[PDB]
Amino acid sequence: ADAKTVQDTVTQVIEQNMNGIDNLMYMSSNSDSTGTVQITLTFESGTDAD
Amino acid sequence: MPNFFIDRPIFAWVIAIIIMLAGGLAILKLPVAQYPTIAPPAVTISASYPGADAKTVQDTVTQVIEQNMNGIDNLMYMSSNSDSTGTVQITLTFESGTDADIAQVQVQNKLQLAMPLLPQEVQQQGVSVEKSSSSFLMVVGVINTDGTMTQEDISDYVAANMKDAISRTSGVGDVQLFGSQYAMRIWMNPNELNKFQLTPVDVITAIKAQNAQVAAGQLGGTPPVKGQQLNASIIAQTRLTSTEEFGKILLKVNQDGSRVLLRDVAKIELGGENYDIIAEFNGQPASGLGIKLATGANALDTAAAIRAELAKMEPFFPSGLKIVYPYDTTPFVKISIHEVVKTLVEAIILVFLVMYLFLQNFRATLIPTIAVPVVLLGTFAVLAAFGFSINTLTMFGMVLAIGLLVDDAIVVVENVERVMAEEGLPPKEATRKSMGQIQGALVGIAMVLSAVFVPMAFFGGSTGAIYRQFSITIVSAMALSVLVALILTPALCATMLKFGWFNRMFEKSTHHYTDSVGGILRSTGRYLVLYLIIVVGMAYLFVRLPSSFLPDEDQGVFMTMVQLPAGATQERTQKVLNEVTHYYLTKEKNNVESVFAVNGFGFAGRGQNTGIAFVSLKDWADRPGEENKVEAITMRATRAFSQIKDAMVFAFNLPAIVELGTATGFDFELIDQAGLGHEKLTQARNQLLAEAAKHPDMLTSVRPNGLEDTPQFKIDIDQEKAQALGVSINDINTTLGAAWGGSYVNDFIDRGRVKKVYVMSEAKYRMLPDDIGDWYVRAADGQMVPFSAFSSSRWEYGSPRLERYNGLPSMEILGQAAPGKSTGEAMELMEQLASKLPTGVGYDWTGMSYQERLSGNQAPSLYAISLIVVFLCLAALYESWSIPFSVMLVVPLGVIGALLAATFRGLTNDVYFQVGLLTTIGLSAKNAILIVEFAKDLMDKEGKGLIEATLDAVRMRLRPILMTSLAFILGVMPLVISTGAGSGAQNAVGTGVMGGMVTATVLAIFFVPVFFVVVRRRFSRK
Ligand SMILES: CN(C)c1ccc(O)c2c1C[C@H]1C[C@H]3[C@H](N(C)C)C(O)=C(C(N)=O)C(=O)[C@@]3(O)C(O)=C1C2=O
Repeated sequence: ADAKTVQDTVTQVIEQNMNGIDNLMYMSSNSDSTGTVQITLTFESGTDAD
Repeated sequence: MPNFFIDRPIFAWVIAIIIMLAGGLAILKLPVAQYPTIAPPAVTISASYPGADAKTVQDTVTQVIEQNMNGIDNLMYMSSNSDSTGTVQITLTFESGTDADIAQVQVQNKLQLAMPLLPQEVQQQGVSVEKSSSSFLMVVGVINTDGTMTQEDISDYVAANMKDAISRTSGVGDVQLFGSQYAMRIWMNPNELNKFQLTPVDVITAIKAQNAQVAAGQLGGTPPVKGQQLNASIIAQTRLTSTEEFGKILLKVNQDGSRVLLRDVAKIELGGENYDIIAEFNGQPASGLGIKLATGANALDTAAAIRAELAKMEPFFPSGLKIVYPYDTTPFVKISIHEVVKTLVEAIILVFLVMYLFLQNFRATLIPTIAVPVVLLGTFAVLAAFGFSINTLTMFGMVLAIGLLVDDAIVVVENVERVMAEEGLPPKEATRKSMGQIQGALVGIAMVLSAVFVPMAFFGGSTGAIYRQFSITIVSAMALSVLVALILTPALCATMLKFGWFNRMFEKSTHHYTDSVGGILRSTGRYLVLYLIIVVGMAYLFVRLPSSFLPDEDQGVFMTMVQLPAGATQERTQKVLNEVTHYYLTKEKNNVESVFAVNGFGFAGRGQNTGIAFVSLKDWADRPGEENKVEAITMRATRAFSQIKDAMVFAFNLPAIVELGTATGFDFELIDQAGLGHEKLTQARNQLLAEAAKHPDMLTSVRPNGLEDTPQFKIDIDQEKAQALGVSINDINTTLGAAWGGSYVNDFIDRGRVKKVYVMSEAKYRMLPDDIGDWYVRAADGQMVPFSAFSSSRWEYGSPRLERYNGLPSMEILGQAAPGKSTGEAMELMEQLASKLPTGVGYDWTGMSYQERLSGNQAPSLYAISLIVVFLCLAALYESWSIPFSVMLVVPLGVIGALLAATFRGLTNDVYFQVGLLTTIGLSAKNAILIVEFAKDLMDKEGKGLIEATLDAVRMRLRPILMTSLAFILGVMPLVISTGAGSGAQNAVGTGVMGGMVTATVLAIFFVPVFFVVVRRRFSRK
């Protein structure tokens, strides 16, 4: 699949659900053209990575 | 310290600044929230199996996943629900400090390995693990005010655009949709399609083929051949995106060239996902959004932030869809913390008035008006220092402690207007002497108050946290108070220090009194005997008084709870819901604001035959008469609703702490323990029940908290007869299923969003048993066959909701204490009634009634240590295994009168009372300690009289007592003891302190000097 067929199908669904996780600072994602997602959540300096 | 601090005065102005400035900085960091956390953590796993039923769902899913909940740390108990709506919910509760975040991982993780053993239809719906916490910050409604949009329509908009919009806003915790999100509804016709010799299977496997999504390579990319020049991505099949495209699905093509589209076999609207729960608000279609806390967010700040984002998207909003607000805690937390804070600003005016009209100044009164708002502000810092939060519990924490910390100021300052008047020295020099008779005695009233307080914060599980809530706050205020009374207060009043309707007038009243003490000091036992009558007072007053948890409160909303009988229907339940909704508007339009009524979700279960009506009221401002408040409206309504034929309809006020324990109730689980079946246990249940009723003396209201067996219609495929024709158990089942129950085929993309595609018989062909006929299945040779050909159906009784406790099948039983009896003894009878139930059956305690069992009585065991640690503490203040014993005897003096919230009102021994009670014992001993001290100072240092010192002691003390004590008994009763506006807890705290304060003073003044003399004389005599 390809961007508008993954960004729609996977990246949203996951992103919809990244609501309210302590010390969230900012999230960023990219779909692909080969079907490949990378959601990244960056947390506040200090926050426990585990 | 202080002596060598009233020399250094501007340093103790710094320390004042930090404390304050630090306390100010915390105010702007502190989480705000109605309550803090108090319920043990709990993880809920829930699943769907469309068209299921309690037994099926239970044996196919619930059992399975239960057999897997092992190797998870800190698990308290595990309960589960399997009900005929095709739904399971397993709820695992944890011990107390269990990290909520780790508890979910473990559960969720241990589930992930049971998944393989679940049925493909369920793995598909997905199973959810998530932290349960029925503490909602609010619930926006989204109605349509044109009638253009339906339930399902409105829900869809709400999902598409605003949902995430909210979910991302300034710390919201979780948003839940009160609706679907459109689903490609394919609504089959058995007849339209028995014609073309087709089943739902043929229909299903088409939807798969036509609505799939294929893959194929690129062009170059993967190793290409030399000097390629183009690289691009092939784009094969991809999902249908319209009701239109779905209509066109090659279902059949026969000799004729016949073209049988899905269109020609069913309706194809774009409806809701599940169709069995009907949300309307003031009579018209509605959808919702229930937002949650957010772990360290600001309840007021995100309350604002929601309304902002809702406004930042109020244009766009089609046709005419209002956003509405049937539930917001915020209002409550506001005009309840806007009070409290008033109590602080006010009980300040008081400790300037009952100070100036007594000392007479503008510079003596300006000192504790600089001291209080510091210890206070500074106390915030200490809260924030242990995570704590601005919240109802912690708020009244301080209010309920203001008297203890005003008395630390007043005491210091006026104990100089003593010293500088006899041998009258200057400021910088008399404060140096006064801060010497009291000095070490505050450092003892500190330790003393550290016990009789800290010993909370140590109580049981659930309700033990509420206690800590007050505990830390008070001990934090209290100790931070002494801390300024040694550092700022003296330094302060040894600087800035040196009406007529008094003075000479108090000057004589001291004398009339001081003499009364004398003489009541010669027999030395006319009053000692009087005391034993007071100690009996309280000791019998104790037992008499009913006990409670937290008194309910007008919160501005309440619930009507409607329940139709056994077989009743959705529509049939709607009719009822309406009357309810009708009654509330037309017949209560002077209190009722709205009726958000949900038709489908009930209490003891779900199903067409149950509902709830959330009703939200007008302002407190606009609901003035006590008969316009809640315990009024509900009382009327509950009666009013006795004109309904079959349809039990209650209305009750929700308890203060929503996500927490309840009535003096016990929670009883009747387990099974052997092969014993559903029925055997149903019988077993029926004994303990019927028995429990024979004893209304030990009181009761015992009751199954579950559902009774219903009839159900069993079809039954004849296996052989099936083989005989060309008919496959699979083709059979699917059809009967998907038609009657609905089946979820796959997904498609609707306006840039993945959404489900369901497939089931139009309602017309799936209602009555006589409707089975309609359905045909294509057999081996290819001839449509009728259901009667391979099956036969009898009616029979089953359970729409089978329940289990800790893996073994349970039936939970609710029940009430007794009008005279203790929650504890109602239990104790129950266990006995249980022990005689037919071999196999067992019981267990859960809920509050477990949080009770495993948290003994404690209070007597804990204060037994406080007490010991007071006598131990108090001896060392003086120097005697005797003298301290005089100070203690004050305990009961505050109790009586405090406990006389039986005679001046009808209330209950509750958490607020209990802490109010402690605040009072606090000033009581404080008095006693300063007295027994003043009597020991000028008796060991001045060698004065075995009785003469005790007369010169209660002389010097009588003035502080009166000042601070009037200060309290006024400002501890502004709207406190007399409210109705988010009140309840207000009257609760205050009343206990008022009457307790009255008796703790108008009585210790005579008794503590008696106490100091009655002791001493017993020791050194033998
Ligand atoms: C009881 N709850 C507060 C409400 C209130 C009003 C509502 O309008 C609704 C709910 C529950 C939710 C649950 C959701 C759930 N989820 C969003 C898929 C869900 O799994 C179901 C289900 N029972 O399978 C729904 O019926 C559901 O679609 C639904 O119809 C609801 C909705 O109609």
